[PDB]
Amino acid sequence: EELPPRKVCIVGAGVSGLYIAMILDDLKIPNLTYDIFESSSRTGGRLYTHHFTDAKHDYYDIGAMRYPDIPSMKRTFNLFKRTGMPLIKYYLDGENTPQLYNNHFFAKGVVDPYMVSVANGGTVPDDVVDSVGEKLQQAFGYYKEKLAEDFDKGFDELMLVDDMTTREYLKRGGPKGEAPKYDFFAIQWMETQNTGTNLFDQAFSESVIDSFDFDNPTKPEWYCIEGGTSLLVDAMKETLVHKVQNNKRVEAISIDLDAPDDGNMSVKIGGKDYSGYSTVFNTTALGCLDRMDLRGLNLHPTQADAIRCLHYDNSTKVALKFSYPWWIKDCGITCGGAASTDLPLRTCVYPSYNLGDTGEAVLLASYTWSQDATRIGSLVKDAPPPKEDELVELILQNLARLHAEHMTYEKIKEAYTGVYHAYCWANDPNVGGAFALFGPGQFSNLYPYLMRPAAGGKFHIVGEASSVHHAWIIGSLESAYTAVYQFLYKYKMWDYLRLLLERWQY
Amino acid sequence: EELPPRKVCIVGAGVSGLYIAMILDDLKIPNLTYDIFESSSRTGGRLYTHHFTDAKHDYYDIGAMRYPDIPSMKRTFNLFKRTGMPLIKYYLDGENTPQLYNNHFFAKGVVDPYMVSVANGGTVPDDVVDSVGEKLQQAFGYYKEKLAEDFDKGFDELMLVDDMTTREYLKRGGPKGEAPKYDFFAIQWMETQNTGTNLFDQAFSESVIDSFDFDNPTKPEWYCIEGGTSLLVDAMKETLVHKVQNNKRVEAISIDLDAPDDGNMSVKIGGKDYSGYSTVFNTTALGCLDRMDLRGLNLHPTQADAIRCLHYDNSTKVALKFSYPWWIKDCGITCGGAASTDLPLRTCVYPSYNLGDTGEAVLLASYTWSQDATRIGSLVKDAPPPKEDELVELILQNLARLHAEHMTYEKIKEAYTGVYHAYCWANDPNVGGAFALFGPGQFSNLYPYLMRPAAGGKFHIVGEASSVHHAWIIGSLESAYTAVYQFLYKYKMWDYLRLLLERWQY
Ligand SMILES: Cc1cc2nc3c(=O)[nH]c(=O)nc-3n(C[C@H](O)[C@H](O)[C@H](O)COP(=O)(O)OP(=O)(O)OC[C@H]3O[C@@H](n4cnc5c(N)ncnc54)[C@H](O)[C@@H]3O)c2cc1C
Ligand SMILES: Cc1cc2nc3c(=O)[nH]c(=O)nc-3n(C[C@H](O)[C@H](O)[C@H](O)COP(=O)(O)OP(=O)(O)OC[C@H]3O[C@@H](n4cnc5c(N)ncnc54)[C@H](O)[C@@H]3O)c2cc1C
Ligand SMILES: N[C@@H](CCCC[NH3+])C(=O)O
Ligand SMILES: N[C@@H](CCCC[NH3+])C(=O)O
Repeated sequence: EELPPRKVCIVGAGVSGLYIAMILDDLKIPNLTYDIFESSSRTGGRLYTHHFTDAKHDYYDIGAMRYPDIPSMKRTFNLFKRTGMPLIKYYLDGENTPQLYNNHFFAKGVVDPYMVSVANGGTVPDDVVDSVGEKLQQAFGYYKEKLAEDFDKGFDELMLVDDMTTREYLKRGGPKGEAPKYDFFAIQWMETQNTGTNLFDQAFSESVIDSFDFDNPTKPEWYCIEGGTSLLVDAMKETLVHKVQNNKRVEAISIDLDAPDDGNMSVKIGGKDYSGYSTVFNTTALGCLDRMDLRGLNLHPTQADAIRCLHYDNSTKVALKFSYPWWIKDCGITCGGAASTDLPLRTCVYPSYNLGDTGEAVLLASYTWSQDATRIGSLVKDAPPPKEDELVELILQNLARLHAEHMTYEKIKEAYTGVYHAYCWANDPNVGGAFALFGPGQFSNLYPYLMRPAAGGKFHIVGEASSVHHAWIIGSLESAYTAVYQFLYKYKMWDYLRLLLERWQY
Repeated sequence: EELPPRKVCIVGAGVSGLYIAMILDDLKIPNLTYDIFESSSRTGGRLYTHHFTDAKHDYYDIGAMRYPDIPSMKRTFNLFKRTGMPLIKYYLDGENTPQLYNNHFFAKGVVDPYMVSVANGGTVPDDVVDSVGEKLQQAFGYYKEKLAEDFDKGFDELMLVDDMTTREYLKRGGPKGEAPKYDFFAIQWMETQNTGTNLFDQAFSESVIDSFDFDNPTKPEWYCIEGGTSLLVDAMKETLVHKVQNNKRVEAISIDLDAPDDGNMSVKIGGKDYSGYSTVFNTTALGCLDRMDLRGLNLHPTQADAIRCLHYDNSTKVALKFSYPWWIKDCGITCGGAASTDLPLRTCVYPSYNLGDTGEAVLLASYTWSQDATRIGSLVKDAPPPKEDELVELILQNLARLHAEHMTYEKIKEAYTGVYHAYCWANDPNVGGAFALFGPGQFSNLYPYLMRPAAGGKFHIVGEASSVHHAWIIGSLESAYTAVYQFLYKYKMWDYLRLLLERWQY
């Protein structure tokens, strides 16, 4: 045919790298091939299901686990459709889930059940202690509703306040001082009830977008993948024309500007050079890109500074196997959902995929973020198997306190099988963190320099951090789609660019 | 004698716990004993020297390593005197140390050597790019000089602005908007040149106190301990009347309010109860205290919230052994100091304790904080020994770029012995972090509730975080001293309280 031989390089076989390869396989551009290199021995990146055994429900999702049916997520559910993903309902809110703060259980209708307000000798203002949801919907609500109208325009309006942290916004009452002003302890309590420890000190725009996703105006249903999110990776993996090359950690990316041809880019793997690429799509988390030698690409200094400085949140999960689902049978927690607490485990997630089992059951006993995750992570080994006895003992004791209304410590201990697994994303060298969670001013100042193609339009920084949808599959997918667009555009492949718009624009 | 038998419990054998025991041994209060329990098999906590071998200079300090001779540090140098510590000069600034940002070496007298300013197509304002030190001394200088006058009063005046982050202070120009206002990229560059990644998003008071310690107005000399900071632990350890009990991890602290006697406090260790304590001094980092069952102490909710929420900074060190000190012989870096860079290693510290050696030499190749430390930490194992090959390769490549003016990669590689060691404090279960580094408003709001004795004046939260001198030995020592004071006071031991003031108040 007409189009000259071209070869592109995809760095990373997570969902964004796999999506790029899937788009290319679909477009069937003549004489175009790709190599996809993955540092880990495992494919999927932050799509990661841990199977204790291959029994139907004997797993937990270490990375992505739940997906809300909202318009901005269409591209995700389209990917689920293309791959035949078996979806089931995910109960964000179930029933009878305990909530434990300051050693008091939540009680419906009671004033200050946790006894943390000034009226009971605490420091939380009485006007705040029981109206956290309402006060935050007043600080976020305008932006959240504009994000439902149209996410891109809603995002642009939110960028007018991006210089503020959530705590800053609440202390001053908006950019003009017109919204309510809150003291420290009121802001602290709103953070304690709404997110993870310290996270109101990150961007206000990120708190708004997380409220938009977890408490969307259209009260959506949630879904998960029966058999684990890694089924998606398997489906995508197997469709590929060129298989993932695992155990291939890219150490350098370069473009030879002394050579005028299309394929003048290289990557270095294990000290060996891989050359002849007309475009390199990097899909790693930014911490991994930060460690590569990128001198050969002549990046803009501020783009380089974004790679180093864009903030990543931590996250840790601990899953315990029990001989029967005691939370279902003894506590009446029959419909998924999650228990929240100021105890170290913070959040205990009841699986939505084993609701009708009666024997061995997995419990996502601890799901943490930020400093909470770093503290649990200090007791965790991501490769290995003393400090994880300490971890197990800690989780069991927190679990007994959290379910004290119906359960004793001895009974939870007796039901425990001795099988557990835990994971801390910051300790994963292939990610270096859990997911982007920008600081104040980062989305409006650093991000646009992150997203500009480099090496004369041949280098793309792709992935969840390269999107407005951090910590969601949708970000990875949009960013991947956008990079393919720029690639086609850059090489003036107008027939295939139109074909992309028809077959792949949602 | 008159005084009835009493027994106190010291949780943790770091420097604050060891100092408490040393004070008590000195006061020789009749019928008073103590137990000191340490979770680790090793004593010293964040005083931690790693000896590759027992040769005189073949070590690096994983925790504390350097001490500035300033008035607020007197108590530390007094402890050094009491224990016979061999001090030598520590060169904060040495000579010929390279600085590498945006792949350009620093050049004295050049305008924008790193080529990051707007005038060269960057984003750093031209009025900022080369005057970072001056602009920050204008934002900090007033407070730093008042801290030299008198640290306690200087600290109290700094608490009037404690609600602001450093970035907030710089974006608005002080609490009244009277100081200069800086845009994002100017603030970003000040952070890049002055501290670790993202740390201007923490408290402005903490940036001020770090500028006060590392750039004190009285331009002080710095010292380190010849043979490693762990010599201090050995000296303190050996003087104790009651030896540290290692491998004793406290899991719970309680007071039995149904029993009226002095010794009504207990701790739980390995599920066994240890009772009969008239006071418990907890000296652990707060993340460790957060994991204990403290229901038996009826803590104030806001005190509990401080334990969970006070922010900890991360820190990671990597030390490599070389067959000769090539930085001395080939690069003319003969007087210690440190090289700084935007490369992943961030800071390379040249030891001040092997300046005259010519054979095998240790290099502190990487010293990082915050998100920089988490990223290096993801390649590190704190107990164990693939990802640390990646770590070594990364450090060697960064070292070649940083010393490119006098060294090649192959030559640095050839000089490398294959012996290295690395450590990440956030991954240490016995600490859970590196050291306190408070967020906005935390020092002025959460801290005072941290410091109030609990359990009717019998429970003390002691350590560096329980002081105004975070991440310094002086904080631990002051906080320990203060807890002993309150203990004596609480039990009306007036003769021994005066004796404390005579023998131990600096
Ligand atoms: C704890 C957690 C929970 C989440 N929950 C949800 C959820 O409920 N719903 C949802 O929609 N999303 C969720 N997400 C987000 C989602 O999992 C991610 O956004 C997405 O999977 C990231 O895909 P990616 O391809 O952009 O990045 P990655 O998954 O990180 O892919 C990058 C790949 O590059 C590889 N790599 C790294 N360095 C190199 C190198 N030098 N050379 C070669 N390869 C390299 C990595 O091993 C990895 O496989 C969650 C994320 C986390 C961390
Ligand atoms: C990277 C780094 C560099 C530093 N550099 C310097 C420097 O140059 N100069 C300086 O002056 N200071 C420096 N410091 C600060 C100094 O090292 C610390 O402030 C000080 O050593 C802390 O002493 P501590 O007793 O308060 O806490 P710790 O050292 O943490 O002591 C607490 C002890 O309690 C133990 N413990 C934990 N949990 C339990 C439990 N459940 N039961 C029983 N025991 C338990 C821990 O194992 C530990 O031994 C540095 C700190 C770090 C992290
Ligand atoms: N998407 C992830 C993280 C969302 C919050 C990101 N700051 C989840 O469902 O938990
Ligand atoms: N005292 C430590 C840390 C100081 C900075 C604390 N935020 C050092 O000398 O490096």
